[PDB]
Amino acid sequence: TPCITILSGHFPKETIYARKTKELVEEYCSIHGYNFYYEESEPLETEEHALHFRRSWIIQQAAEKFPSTEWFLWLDSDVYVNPKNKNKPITSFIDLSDPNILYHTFHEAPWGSYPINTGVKFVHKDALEIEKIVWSLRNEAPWNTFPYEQKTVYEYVFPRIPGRYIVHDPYTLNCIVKAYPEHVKDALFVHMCGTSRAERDEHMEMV
Ligand SMILES: O=c1ccn([C@@H]2O[C@H](COP(=O)(O)OP(=O)(O)O)[C@@H](O)[C@H]2O)c(=O)[nH]1
Ligand SMILES: [Mn+2]
Repeated sequence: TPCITILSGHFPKETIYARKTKELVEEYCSIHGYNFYYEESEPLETEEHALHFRRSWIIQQAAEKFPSTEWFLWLDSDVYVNPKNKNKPITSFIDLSDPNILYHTFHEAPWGSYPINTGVKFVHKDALEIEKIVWSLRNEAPWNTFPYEQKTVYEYVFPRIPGRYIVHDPYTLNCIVKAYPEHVKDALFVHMCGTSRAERDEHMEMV
């Protein structure tokens, strides 16, 4: 059972729904003994592409706070822990036993517009330096175009690490609410992907 550090972050901080997912994630980490890293630093770069790339920088903050981590888990600020599954461990939903694997990722077919969705991303500690390269690419075309870091993992990173990544079904660990409404109830991680700040606020009030 590996050492897991869950990390997240959101600019601006005082956004309501981001505070609400954070607490559900913090509670989740305390139940299972996972480390929780939440970025508190305001970003030097506030442009959309830069905020989307920021996860590649926060993982390094997480790495320095929690050096013993085996797997870093990025969850978007609009991803929360399903309260019905909050007492279930991540290792009940995914097999993290193949030592050759650097990334566990998730697809969003047939409803999504990209082959992977990096709103929930598992990064092995040995891929830390790769993530540093992903961050260093934030201002270069084409990687500074939508969909940014997600495109950079799929189109830059994955071709350079053949056989060292896995794309899983998203049903329990990256369950997009609008696309898989029927799975939401048995998901661990539920993603309010591609909705507005007010829409996400309202949804989190309901949870
Ligand atoms: O206004 C924003 C939007 C983006 N993000 C960061 O970028 C990630 C992805 O944003 P979002 O979930 O809105 O993208 P989507 O899933 O909707 O494509 C979030 O976890 C945030 O850390 C942010 O800090 N502020
Ligand atoms: Mn998201």
